[PDB]
Amino acid sequence: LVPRGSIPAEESDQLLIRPLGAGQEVGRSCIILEFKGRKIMLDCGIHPGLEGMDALPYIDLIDPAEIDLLLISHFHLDHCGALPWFLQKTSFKGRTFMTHATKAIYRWLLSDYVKVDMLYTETDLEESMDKIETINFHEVKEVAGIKFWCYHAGHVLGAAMFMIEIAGVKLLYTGDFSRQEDRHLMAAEIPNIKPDILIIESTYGTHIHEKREEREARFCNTVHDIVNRGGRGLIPVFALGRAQELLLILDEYWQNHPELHDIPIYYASSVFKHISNLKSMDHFDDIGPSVVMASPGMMQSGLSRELFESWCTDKRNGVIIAGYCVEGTLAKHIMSEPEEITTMSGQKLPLKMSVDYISFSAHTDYQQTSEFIRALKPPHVILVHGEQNEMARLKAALIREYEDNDEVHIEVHNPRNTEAVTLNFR
Ligand SMILES: COc1cccc(-c2cccc(NC(=O)CCc3cccc4c3[B-](O)(O)OC4)c2)c1
Ligand SMILES: [Cl-]
Ligand SMILES: [Cl-]
Ligand SMILES: [Fe+3]
Ligand SMILES: [Fe+3]
Repeated sequence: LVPRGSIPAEESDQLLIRPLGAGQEVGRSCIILEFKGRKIMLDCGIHPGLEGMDALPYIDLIDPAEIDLLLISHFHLDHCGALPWFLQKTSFKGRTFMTHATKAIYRWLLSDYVKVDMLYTETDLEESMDKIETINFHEVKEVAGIKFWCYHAGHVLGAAMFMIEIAGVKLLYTGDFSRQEDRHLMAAEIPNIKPDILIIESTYGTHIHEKREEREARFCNTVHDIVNRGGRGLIPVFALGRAQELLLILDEYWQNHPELHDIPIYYASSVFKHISNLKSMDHFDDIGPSVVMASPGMMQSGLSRELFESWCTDKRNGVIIAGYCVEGTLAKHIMSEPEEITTMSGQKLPLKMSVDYISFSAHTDYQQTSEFIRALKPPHVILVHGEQNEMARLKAALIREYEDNDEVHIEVHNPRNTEAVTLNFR
């Protein structure tokens, strides 16, 4: 393979890409890149559906003292949740980078995550902070002969798509990205610099997102239906990111419906005209009807789980899941509509509240991913960050898009965890 940036050719160099997490799955993103003696780790998250050391990527398969560079795409815990453990409980001595906004949220986010088999303590989190260097967007940095810079990814504030260049070979890692313009977030940039390799998320496979006006209308109608019948509405959200979006939509809908002005909306985490802030359960009068937006987004524990257990037995109540549901979480389990749930204390409760799923996770759909790949046409595309069935359908659909393309033949890979993808560059 001739690098796209580049006579009797000499020796070929082999590039190695191996996912330790997010390989044919969603969670614990951690992809290893090896080329010409350099070793790079892309993200270092935890699996939200597993517990303890099982929620970590397969770090045992590598020698962490040989990792030259660690790049963190955004502040979500499936991409940086394992970072304090990797920085403090392991022989890693390389350099770590994330954007300025990402580091700022990371310190408070993981501090919250620790408070609510503990991989690390809040002590470990604070000592590893100075090991994390920052980087501006559209600015080249070099570490051990590795040139890298980042583009805007959309998705959440500070989310970055890292471009990596070693010996003229360019690789683009999208992390999590979205191409649909938000109310408070830009769409992901499409680089004009063309990469040899693309590592791209596959969260929604070949699904196509419902138009934003349709999902917003159904979201507001479902909330309205819940409080109108005297119910309490639970909107589990991950602390920062999509929560501000949903609060804008509800604040606008409340203003245009005066019959809802007396119904409170609470946002509980650690300028609207109809939304109040909430500190904890102690500061909250559970008076129905009401709307409560609480963390975490998948009711694994914490406030959203406590409110769900308090409200799930009343059919007037309802929960609205707005994010992507990972296997092993309570939010994914209730999609099957079980007769009963199990509380954190081990008690069985009948699930009688309504359960609705209106997606607002801010990932690309097939159209956005296909357009993104067509604009770049990288000879090799590697799918990560997606369930096995969704990723297999995305691979087949993208392959079919380029069988009749005489200009470029694009190879698509969907490696399992620990599975290596090998590419040779002249
Ligand atoms: C009490 O706090 C807790 C307790 C236990 C587990 C978690 C936890 C762990 C991992 C991820 C998460 N959620 C997130 O990062 C939110 C974003 C998210 C959520 C689900 C799936 C995906 C993403 B994505 O946009 O990064 O793409 C895939 C929470 C938190
Ligand atoms: Cl070199
Ligand atoms: Cl191998
Ligand atoms: Fe994310
Ligand atoms: Fe993710």
